[PDB]
Amino acid sequence: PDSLFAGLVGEYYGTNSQLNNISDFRALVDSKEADATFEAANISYGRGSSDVAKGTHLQEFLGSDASTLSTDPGDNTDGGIYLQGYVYLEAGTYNFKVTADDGYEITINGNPVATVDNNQSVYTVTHASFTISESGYQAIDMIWWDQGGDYVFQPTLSADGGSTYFVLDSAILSSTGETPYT
Ligand SMILES: CO[C@@H]1[C@@H](O)[C@H](O)O[C@H](CO)[C@H]1O
Ligand SMILES: [Ca+2]
Ligand SMILES: [Ca+2]
Ligand SMILES: [Ca+2]
Ligand SMILES: [Ca+2]
Ligand SMILES: [Ca+2]
Repeated sequence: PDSLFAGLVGEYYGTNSQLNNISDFRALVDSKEADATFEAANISYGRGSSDVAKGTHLQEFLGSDASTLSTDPGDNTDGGIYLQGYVYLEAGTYNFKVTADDGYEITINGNPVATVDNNQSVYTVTHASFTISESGYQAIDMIWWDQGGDYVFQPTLSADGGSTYFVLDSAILSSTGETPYT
């Protein structure tokens, strides 16, 4: 039985190897069990300095979500998160606008909808639009990492052609696709 909460299932992975791109972080995820798990209920993390994977920087980055950490990871030089679950979206057109250091990839129903496949200091990208064909809980996953230095991750979403954007949070997230009443 998987817990039902208004958020995505979060895993944190640290490493002392360099993370240069999405493939490197995905390989880290594949290589071992998560260094910590958490509930990602308010996906607006950071900004901070001096390496996400050091000290209590992960706690600071995750903020409101850090109280669900399964453990306090030890130090690493590099690290990132893998989030997976569901997001309620009505049928229609949407686009992400993501602020991040370093890179990331967001997929919905198996299709990438926001990608930065490299390291970068803090930068905001307005991504291309995508469509949702059927209203309901859509499958979503995210990866984000920090190679070192500063770190931030805020993937906002627009339903109105880029006029307004919202953070993905407990209003619309579900860990299993069932309706949360939490
Ligand atoms: C600490 O500053 C940032 C770092 O966070 C980013 O990963 O890579 C950038 C270039 O090294 C740095 O300027
Ligand atoms: Ca794993
Ligand atoms: Ca720590
Ligand atoms: Ca915060
Ligand atoms: Ca590094
Ligand atoms: Ca960084």
